[PDB]
Amino acid sequence: MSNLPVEPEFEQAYKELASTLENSTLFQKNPEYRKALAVVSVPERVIQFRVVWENDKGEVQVNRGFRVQFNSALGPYKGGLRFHPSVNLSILKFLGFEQIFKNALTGLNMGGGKGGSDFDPKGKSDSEIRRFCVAFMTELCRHIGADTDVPAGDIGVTGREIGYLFGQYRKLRNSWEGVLTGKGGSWGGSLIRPEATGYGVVYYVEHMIAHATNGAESFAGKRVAISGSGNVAQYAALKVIELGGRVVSLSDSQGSLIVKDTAKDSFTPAEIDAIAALKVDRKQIAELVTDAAFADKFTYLPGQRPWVHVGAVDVALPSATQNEVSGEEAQALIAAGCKFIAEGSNMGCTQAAIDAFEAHREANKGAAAIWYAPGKAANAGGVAVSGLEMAQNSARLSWTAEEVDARLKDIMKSCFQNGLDTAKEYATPADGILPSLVTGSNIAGFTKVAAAMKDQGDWW
Amino acid sequence: MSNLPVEPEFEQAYKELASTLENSTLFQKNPEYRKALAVVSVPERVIQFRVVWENDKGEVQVNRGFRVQFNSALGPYKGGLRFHPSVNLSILKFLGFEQIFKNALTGLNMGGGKGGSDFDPKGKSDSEIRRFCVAFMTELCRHIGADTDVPAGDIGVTGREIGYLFGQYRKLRNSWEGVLTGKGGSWGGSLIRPEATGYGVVYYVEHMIAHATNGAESFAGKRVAISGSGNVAQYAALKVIELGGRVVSLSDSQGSLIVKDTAKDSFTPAEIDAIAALKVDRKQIAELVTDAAFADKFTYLPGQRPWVHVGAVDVALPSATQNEVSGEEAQALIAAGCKFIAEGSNMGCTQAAIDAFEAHREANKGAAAIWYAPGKAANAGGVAVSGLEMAQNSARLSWTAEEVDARLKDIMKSCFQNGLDTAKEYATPADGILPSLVTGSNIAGFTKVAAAMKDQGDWW
Amino acid sequence: MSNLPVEPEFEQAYKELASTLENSTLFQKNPEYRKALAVVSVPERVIQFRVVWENDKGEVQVNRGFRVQFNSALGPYKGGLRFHPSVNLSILKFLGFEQIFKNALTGLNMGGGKGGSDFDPKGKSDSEIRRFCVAFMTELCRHIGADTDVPAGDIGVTGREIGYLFGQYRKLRNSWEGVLTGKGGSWGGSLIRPEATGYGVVYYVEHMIAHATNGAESFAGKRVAISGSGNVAQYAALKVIELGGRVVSLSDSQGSLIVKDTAKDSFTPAEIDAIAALKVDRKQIAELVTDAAFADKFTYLPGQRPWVHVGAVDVALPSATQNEVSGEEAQALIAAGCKFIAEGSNMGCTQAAIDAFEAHREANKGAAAIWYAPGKAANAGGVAVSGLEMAQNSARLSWTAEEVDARLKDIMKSCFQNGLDTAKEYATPADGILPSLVTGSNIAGFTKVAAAMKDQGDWW
Amino acid sequence: MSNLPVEPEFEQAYKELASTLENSTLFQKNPEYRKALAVVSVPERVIQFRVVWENDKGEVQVNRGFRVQFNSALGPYKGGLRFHPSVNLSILKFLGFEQIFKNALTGLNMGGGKGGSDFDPKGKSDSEIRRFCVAFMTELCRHIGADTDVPAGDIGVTGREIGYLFGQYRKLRNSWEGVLTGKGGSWGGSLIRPEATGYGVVYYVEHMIAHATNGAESFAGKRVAISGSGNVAQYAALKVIELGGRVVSLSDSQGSLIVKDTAKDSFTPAEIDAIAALKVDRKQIAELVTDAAFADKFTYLPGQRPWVHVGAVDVALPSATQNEVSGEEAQALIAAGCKFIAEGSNMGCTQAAIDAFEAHREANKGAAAIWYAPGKAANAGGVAVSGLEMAQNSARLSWTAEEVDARLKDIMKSCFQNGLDTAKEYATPADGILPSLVTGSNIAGFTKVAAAMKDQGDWW
Repeated sequence: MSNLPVEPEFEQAYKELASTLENSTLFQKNPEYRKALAVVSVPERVIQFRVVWENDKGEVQVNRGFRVQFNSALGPYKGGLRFHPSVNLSILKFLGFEQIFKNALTGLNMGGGKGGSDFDPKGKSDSEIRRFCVAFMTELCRHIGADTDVPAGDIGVTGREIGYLFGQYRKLRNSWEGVLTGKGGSWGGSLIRPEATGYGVVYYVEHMIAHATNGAESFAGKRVAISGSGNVAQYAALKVIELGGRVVSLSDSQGSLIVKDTAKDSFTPAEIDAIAALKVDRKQIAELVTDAAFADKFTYLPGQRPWVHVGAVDVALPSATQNEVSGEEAQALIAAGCKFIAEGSNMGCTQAAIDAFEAHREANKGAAAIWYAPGKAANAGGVAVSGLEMAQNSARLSWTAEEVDARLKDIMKSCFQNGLDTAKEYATPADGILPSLVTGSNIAGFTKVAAAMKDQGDWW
Repeated sequence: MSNLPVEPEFEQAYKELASTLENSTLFQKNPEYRKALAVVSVPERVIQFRVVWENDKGEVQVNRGFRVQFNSALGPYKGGLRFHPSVNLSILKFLGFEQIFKNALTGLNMGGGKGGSDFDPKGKSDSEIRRFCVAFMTELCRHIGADTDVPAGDIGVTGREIGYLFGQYRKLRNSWEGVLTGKGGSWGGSLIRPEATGYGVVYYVEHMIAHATNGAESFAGKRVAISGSGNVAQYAALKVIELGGRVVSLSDSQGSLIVKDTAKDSFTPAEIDAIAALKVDRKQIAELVTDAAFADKFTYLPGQRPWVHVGAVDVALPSATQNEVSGEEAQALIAAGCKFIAEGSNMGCTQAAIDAFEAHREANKGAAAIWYAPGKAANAGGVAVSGLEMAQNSARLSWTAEEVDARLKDIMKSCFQNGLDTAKEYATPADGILPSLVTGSNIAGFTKVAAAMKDQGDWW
Repeated sequence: MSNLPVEPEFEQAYKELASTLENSTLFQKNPEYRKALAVVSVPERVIQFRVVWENDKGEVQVNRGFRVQFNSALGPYKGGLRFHPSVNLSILKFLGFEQIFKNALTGLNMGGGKGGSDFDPKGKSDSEIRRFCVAFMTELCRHIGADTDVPAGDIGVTGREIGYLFGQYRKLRNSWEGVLTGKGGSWGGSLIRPEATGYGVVYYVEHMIAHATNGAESFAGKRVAISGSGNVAQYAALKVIELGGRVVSLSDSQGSLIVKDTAKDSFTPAEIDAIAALKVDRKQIAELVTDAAFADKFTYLPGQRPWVHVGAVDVALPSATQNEVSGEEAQALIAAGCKFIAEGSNMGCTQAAIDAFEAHREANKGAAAIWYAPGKAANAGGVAVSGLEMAQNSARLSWTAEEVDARLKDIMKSCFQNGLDTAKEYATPADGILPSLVTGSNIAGFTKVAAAMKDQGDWW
Repeated sequence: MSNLPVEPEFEQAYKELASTLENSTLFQKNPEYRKALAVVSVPERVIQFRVVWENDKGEVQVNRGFRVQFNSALGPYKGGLRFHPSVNLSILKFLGFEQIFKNALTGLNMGGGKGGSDFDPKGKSDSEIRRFCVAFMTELCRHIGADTDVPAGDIGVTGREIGYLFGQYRKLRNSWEGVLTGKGGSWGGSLIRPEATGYGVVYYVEHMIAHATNGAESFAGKRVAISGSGNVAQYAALKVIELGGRVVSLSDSQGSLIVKDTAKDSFTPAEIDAIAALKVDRKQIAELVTDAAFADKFTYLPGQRPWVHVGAVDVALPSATQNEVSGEEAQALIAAGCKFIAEGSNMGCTQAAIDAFEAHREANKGAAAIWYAPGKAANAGGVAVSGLEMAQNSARLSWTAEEVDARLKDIMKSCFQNGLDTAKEYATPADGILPSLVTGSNIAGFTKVAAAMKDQGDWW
């Protein structure tokens, strides 16, 4: 086994999934699925190519491009593209593995997969981005198609990158098919989709707190621990503020925007839009918080996570990146008086932190228990709108806003019902104790994907 | 002409169609279409390949696979797959020839064609079926495409076979297109279709009896001579019994399930479901009828068709296979007091039997005439739902049950009107005598297909 | 098994081969190969399409086109095209089955297969042939390629047909590859091939008589029973007379050109060229016998095969078609005193005739035994030249005549040695009795093709 | 950023090449090439797929398959396939990187690359190997083409594996092309394929001993410490014995085979054939020692390398594995009085061992001076013959033994001439201090491949 490379993130995801699948009743009823666990983990195809482009000064730059087509039991490969200098095979493997069950759990077509490169859009001109995208799509075009691969956007691939990539794909394939997602008016995309990711994340945040109180309490007198900046965080803030939700955290990556007067003062939507605009301009908070209005609205404590100075937060909502909540930070969250760890990223909670949360929740019988929130259960939404975008791209027509948001908010609800009805009593007995949601979602996705693979002859 | 091979079933079908087209006012008005009759009868492409698979004991097995793409004037080739040890080129040619006008008559745009193999799923393990499907799909996938060929199911190809075939096609083509019909939740199919065969069959059975009485008499106080033990019999029974439809026949293949008390006692739906379950378990009516409830409900007379012991049947519904009603059995039907020969399969009535039925009907002026019922004039619901399944496969979305059964029951009705309005006075003078249906249906299909071929330049 | 169609010629060939392989030491040593006999007899692909063309009067004509890709264990599919009104699937199946072992025995890197149509070039204008070729090439070009199918010429497909077919293939494929054989200066073909049809025939005729006498007697004082007219029969005749070869038979199909003075008078080569020219002009041997220069040479007896009036022929050379030597005619040959039945066609000897020849040869111990000559053991000269033509088409260059006829006559000799050495004591004990040639040839082909299929994983 | 994974063997290869290119005159003259070093080191396409096959007991087995297409500057990607339960991305990357300059140095028009899986052919039946090959070729066909990818054989992929893979490729693509290397004589003939590489290392050693001693030493009366069993080691032994040398080592993974009488004792060619026969069955050489002839001539050394126990040995040829010559073993070779260390595999010597060998190379001017010979410099010829098969596959022909042997002789001679021509220009030879050979080889390959990439626009 030592011959196989070690991928820490992917390995941790597999360990978590195996642990949750083991302590369950689906395994005992159908032991065959254990053999399925052998075939899900191996990606169906992993492609790693070399991208050679020309920078502004006229020099040759060489980067690596990855496309991890993990599983296509349920539909065509559907995953994003991440242009981040930290991208390698482990990260994309883990993200695609999560994507398979994210697309299965929320009752969609489309399979898993994830693409990207170690390209860094930071500090690059427009021409440099254009040249890299043109070179990247040449190497990638051989492996994507309207039914083969539909790459999407992620951290790094904004509207501009997706535009360049579509232009080159149309150049050298002479096709004009619905092969990428994230387009718009001048590429023939769909509404909501460019802002779907934040849409979906905030949808799941509000839904997760509503089900956290079981609908017995809106955000009245509730402090929210939003994380991140720019996209996702902006929409989360603007739809959390609506129900009197006291916003007390928008730590982008190092600078924590925590209100000095945690009791009364809260953020305003125009301020959040300014924050998003500043993040668009590739800048830290800095001049944002140093402005007089922002200076009097919230205090700045850079270099520490908001978990140190939560100011008795009501809901913990980490949404920056993976492993954004450490063990000591998780214990600080628990002691502060939080019963809802509504993490809004992929593996944003440290494995030790998740273990501590589970132990405390099973040791906190009653409404005053820390309810967990696994990443793949939340977020989504963007994937659904990307699916709708490809669906209307197939139809050679553009759906209206009412039609699109009626397709959504009517789907994903049946999918929530499916997830909760699968997690009715199977696994995590919850005999008087709060149930587990990781054990509510892992099996809820795994059963469907394993069924799909078994019914096609993938594993027997 | 002796150089051309002799196909008995295909030749019989061609003789029947030519005879009905000859005695028509379409022929005399447009003699050109005679030469069209030369071009329809030649299939556009017939592919016969060799399938080499490995059985359970580790031996090599060699079978033959056929794909008869007959005609695509109206749309892509659309036809089922039949895995039956009696399959050869004649059977598939005849079935595809019927399929062309079945798809033309009922307003569907898809073309004709039919596939299959001499494989026998009886007595084969799951692994044997899987292996054969994988080999078959390789050899066949060379010649199919989402717009080229969309194979469907038939006698032999259940959900499992279609699942295996789709899995292999997705393997070696890297596509995931809507290239086969008969999928479901774990392959991305459609609703209604898994029950479409029985759905459409019983729809047409009730339609044909309703048109038989012209709405004057529902199934109240009527004995129905259902045949077979497939969906064609199952749903037929379930939705004939609703209108007081006394059931007096469920002969699977040799064992006639005829009620001992033909006057009062009838079948029950739970018993029909039990028969379904045991047929799924690859068992005949044996061990069903022997049960006490089934013993007191109906008597068993194996080795004879139910026509000898109809018990004064009201409507005869032969639905087992081709040539299930012989001349003497047809005369027994006529003598018993049946005025509705409702053959619910393809070529289920023997040519001589059909001639006798027509001769008697033209000599039985009045409501007491034996009204005919050709196969392609019915049994189109399954085809319609398969078309809808392909249509929603193209759209990258899943229709609801209400949407699908609103598309149906609204189509096929305009198509029935089209057929009857085409056969209003065209041939068959019917001056006080009951008109013929085989004739009217033949012209109603042939005119549209010949028009399409003339308009595309196939024959001039 | 009755579901399988009955092919007379193919079944006869399969029976002959099975009987030959049964009475051998190969079966007993390796019983595994018996199961190989199940997989060879099923063609890998059989395609039958519909060809719709326009005749001179402006009417639509519909014909059938066949392409039987039988086996490709050894190389790409390599078979001819036959445009003859008697062409169906049985004939092409049998011809392709023979072709597989004809290409295996002669040490060639080419597979089997055979194509054709029921088109009749007789009585057709140039334009009619052109139009049919264009339509046929469209439908066929869907399923051929340089490494997929290389159709060749046969009875019906002259240089003109092959020219038209190449032109259309280059039109709609935009390729110009070596996809057909039988081209020339204006299509980029090869030398030797324009006369290869007669080249190979006469090569194998002279070689077979030389082996018949074992080199102990040239054609001095020998009467030859050549069959046919022109081309194959012509070039056969030209290099038989050279060794004082007395020619006493050039029966085209019904009119036997047998010399009145069988003792002294013989044919001349300008006369045979005239015969070939007249056959090119689509004229039988009628006016040719009327001329005094030909009238004083041979007597005309239409309606009988030349076996009735052999005039004590020395060597029998039936080369017209299949089953050209019947049982009674074979016994006439035996009574006349022929010890060399050198049939130069495929299945030219009737099964009963073959049995009688074998019985007499095993009952005629000594040099005065009727030595057999199977078709695939004969011919094969043109096959090699077509292979060389494809080989130099791959090389993008043209070989000289010396180069081509040095490649040949140096190959086919090692191949004859292979064929005879593989039949060295491999059954047919021949302990003082003349050995059998059908046995040797059949085993020598079958072992190589079965080895190739076993080594590629076709049968295990 | 350490986002790049760890590829230890690839790291050693790249470090060695960079160190060689630094300490030279190539970089100082042309500093441009420093960017070529960055561009060449990225594999340019890496495919990793998942292979799912059914074993003998009927269970699902999942493995990983790799294709590393490093460079196609000089020709289509050309590398082997290695089925061995230790194959991962690092191993195949390193092997492909070596192969690029191995194909560049010896004047070949093919590129780099390497494929394989962690399949373990040992302990599997024929059926299990067949099934795995079929699944592997199904998953691999999309990335394989005659002008795209021509995989070859290596440790694991014998004649049978190649046969199965070709057979599956032929039915999937419906094309017979020379896309794989190692095929049988009948189908894609391969002459002098096994024999090529074995004599190459001894040729290199004989040329170097001729040059080094100013023609004062020859291979007569020398001891050879060749290692490994089969292929290269066998033919190395045969060549040493044939010339007049004495073989004193045929060690393998488990133990060693040292002649008891080191002065006069060798291994007979019949004994070597027995070794080959037993190694075909994958059994250990230990039992081979237990044979009476071997028991009275050789002493087994289980779990120990022979190069410290043979004692005074003239020539060391560790052709078994990579990194099988340790630092302490290198100094043992120093003490043993070895004069020329040559590798039968890539990266035969440990980095420390290579350093010690090169440091001690400069001393002992004239004879002695154990002199490093990397794998690329010696191991060749077999790759050349593989290329020749591609040529023979392109021409649709089959070359004779004399032709292919003459081409191989010319190719090896040109390779040696060009390798030794660019010797002193970029490497420092001091004054009679035994100039380095690894440096010469590295520069001679890198200059040509960098030139090709610069001329095609890959790096500027």
